[PDB]
Amino acid sequence: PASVDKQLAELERNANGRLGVAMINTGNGTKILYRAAQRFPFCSTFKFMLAAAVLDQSQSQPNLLNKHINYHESDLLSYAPITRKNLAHGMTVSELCAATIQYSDNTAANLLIKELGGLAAVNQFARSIGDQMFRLDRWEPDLNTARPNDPRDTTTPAAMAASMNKLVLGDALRPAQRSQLAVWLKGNTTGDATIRAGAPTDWIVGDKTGSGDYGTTNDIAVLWPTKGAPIVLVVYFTQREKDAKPRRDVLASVTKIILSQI
Ligand SMILES: *C(=O)[C@@H]([C@@H]1N=C(C(=O)O)[C@@H](S[C@@H]2CN[C@H](C(=O)Nc3cccc(C(=O)O)c3)C2)[C@@H]1C)[C@@H](C)O
Repeated sequence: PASVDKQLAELERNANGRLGVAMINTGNGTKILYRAAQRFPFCSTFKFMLAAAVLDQSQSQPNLLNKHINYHESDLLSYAPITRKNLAHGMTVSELCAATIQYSDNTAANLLIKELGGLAAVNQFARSIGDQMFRLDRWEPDLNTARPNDPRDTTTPAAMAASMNKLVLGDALRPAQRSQLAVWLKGNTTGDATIRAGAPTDWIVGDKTGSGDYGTTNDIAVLWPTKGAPIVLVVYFTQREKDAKPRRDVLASVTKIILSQI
């Protein structure tokens, strides 16, 4: 809608950035799409796809979520608050999934990628749910360089929204697993300043944040409104200079703007 577009372009233009938006309203099937077929560096938002891949594996492997991983010091990375907390005792795969979603723990992500059988297992999972755009090229934290015109570690807003729709709200997973994935998202701790900040206080938000160089500022969410069906919102944003500061307020403004239309 022209009203959305103008608001989005001014926001985007005013912040000297490139913004990508896909919103799917699962109530009526209406979508709002802005640069939605263009690639953007996903940064930590990939962890959503990773947790889903693990849930997919657990469908054939019923001990998987409860498998205890005794990781070591050398697995610990600069950003690993939960895996650090639990070093002495280790963590289950389930706990690793919750920590990578809700605290964006990088050790937890790398441990789960290894559990799945490597980077290509995550991509093949994305292919298996019909996501042709998602590409994971590097482990954490290298995947967050977000360099101009570098297609490594990118997806499109449309593809990520479609995948979040199918996994959380659709039939890509079995019921126990899709329910678990929604519970993890709803317990996210990193998302207050982004899509959550832009949605009514009486709504429930389940989201995965990501950020990185070039002031990249990303958030992907399912929104549970006070009336009607759930809504999927993906927002990717990146800026001119390598050391740009993230613009979390831009994401909240996008959300405000989009939710006005529905
Ligand atoms: C993925 O986006 C990111 C994971 N997940 C995050 C998140 O969702 O909150 C981040 S970034 C967040 C905003 N700025 C800081 C940050 O950049 N911390 C940071 C980054 C790199 C290394 C280290 C470290 O060496 O300790 C810390 C928190 C969280 C790091 C990517 C970039 O890993």
